[PDB]
Amino acid sequence: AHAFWSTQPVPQTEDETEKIVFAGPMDEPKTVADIPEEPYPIASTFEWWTPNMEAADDIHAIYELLRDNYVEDDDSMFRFNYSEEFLQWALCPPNYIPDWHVAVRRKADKKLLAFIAGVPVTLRMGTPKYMKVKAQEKGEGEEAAKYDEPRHICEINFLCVHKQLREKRLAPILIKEATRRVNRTNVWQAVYTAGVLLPTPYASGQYFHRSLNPEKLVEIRFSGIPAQYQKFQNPMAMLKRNYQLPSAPKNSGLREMKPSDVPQVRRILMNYLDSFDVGPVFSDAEISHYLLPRDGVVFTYVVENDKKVTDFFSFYRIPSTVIGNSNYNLLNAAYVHYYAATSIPLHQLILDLLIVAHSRGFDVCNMVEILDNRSFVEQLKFGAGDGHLRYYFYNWAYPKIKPSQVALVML
Ligand SMILES: CCCCCCCCCCCCCC(=O)SCCNC(=O)CCNC(=O)[C@H](O)C(C)(C)COP(=O)(O)OP(=O)(O)OC[C@H]1O[C@@H](n2cnc3c(N)ncnc32)[C@H](O)[C@@H]1OP(=O)(O)O
Ligand SMILES: Cc1cc(CN2C(=O)COc3cc(CCCCC4CCN(C)CC4)ccc32)no1
Repeated sequence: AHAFWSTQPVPQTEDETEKIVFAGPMDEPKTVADIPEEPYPIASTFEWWTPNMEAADDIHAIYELLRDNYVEDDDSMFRFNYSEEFLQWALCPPNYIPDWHVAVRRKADKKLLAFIAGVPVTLRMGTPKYMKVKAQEKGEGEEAAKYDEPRHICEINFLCVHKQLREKRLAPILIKEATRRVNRTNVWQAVYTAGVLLPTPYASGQYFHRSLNPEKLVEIRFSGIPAQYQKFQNPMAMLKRNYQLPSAPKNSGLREMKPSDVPQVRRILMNYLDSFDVGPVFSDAEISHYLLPRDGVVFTYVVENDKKVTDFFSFYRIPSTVIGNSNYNLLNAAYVHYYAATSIPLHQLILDLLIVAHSRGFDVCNMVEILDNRSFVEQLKFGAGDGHLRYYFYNWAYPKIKPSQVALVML
């Protein structure tokens, strides 16, 4: 059962979501006035704390908690080690609400014990295309389009309870207090992703990995020698040959994005994301925030020829602590972010992505099969991983969609 999730306004089973035909709210319509003004109760030995995610030392504290206690792969070989600069970037986009950053500490000694973060996002989340066609067949076009306008909602990420405090029903409390603070801002939906199955995803995608430094990955046990590489005299030399990349990008006029590219990159990205059922809508301020280059955090390259931006790609860095190997401290992973191609095939664009990432010392390039990411898997030699990313809404009925109809990248 789900003692917590059964009480929440989300579809409860796969069967329920097979049935949903229109996008819309699950819950009782409510007002800010209905929502408690005071934080949710918690044990006297704890307190709620709102870190200042633009203060270096508050960023450091959250950084430590995540470094030591956040997501691990299924065999606890790797643990995400999001950097402090990455955390300030992800948690402080334009018009972020400091209150949506919710921490728990031990009252006595201010020991940091748990965290959960909300940030705003304007998301297109109306009835997906395939369901609108059915709606129109049935004369229900109006019901189907009702919630088509981009909504100002909450994106939740970074939920983390300290390893000492697991299975004490703390996470429900964080979710409740997060829900309260968001409702008090008059926001009633949230979108979240997780690598675990909860009630109930609207989309689910596999993870894909493209080795950049195969000898290191094999050492740290990220990959391993496919027993078909045992056919060969020298498995390692063949593996390096298979994954070798150009040492310089191949598209003429590739360069890093600059501030004056903002409007053009906004246009081409928004034209592209508009073709997906679920996807974010970005102002210029959000385009500069989420895509302008930031050392060690986000890297974005544009194709410009005849000074017109016709193509761009972006990736962001999340290192992972290598928990089982002491020879290497870190796995240096690059994560495919947003992109758009109008002048060249997408595999040709993302090949440059791989070249840059390799060139900058990244060990592997990861992504989920959202967007048009499947369109370059084979030719660029990405392999499916163990993981799946599951997409969820809070308080929003949504029909099942393919991951290739999801245009929202989560950090
Ligand atoms: C309108 C505004 C709405 C805003 C809120 C929207 C909702 C956002 C929801 C959050 C989106 C987060 C997106 C990300 O950041 S996903 C990343 C999650 N973080 C990690 O995996 C880090 C490693 N793990 C931990 O720190 C803890 O294990 C966590 C905190 C994950 C669970 O803590 P713990 O292991 O000590 O368990 P408990 O005894 O306290 O609680 C047990 C209950 O918690 C349910 N549970 C377990 N894992 C998750 C999970 N990832 N999302 C939602 N619920 C989860 C579980 O099914 C059970 O409920 P029920 O089955 O009894 O019913
Ligand atoms: C093996 C392996 C490990 C990695 C990097 N990684 C970690 O270090 C920690 O465990 C992981 C687990 C997953 C799948 C689960 C991802 C769930 C979160 C959900 C929270 N946010 C929005 C980002 C992704 C992908 C990559 C890693 N990539 O391949």
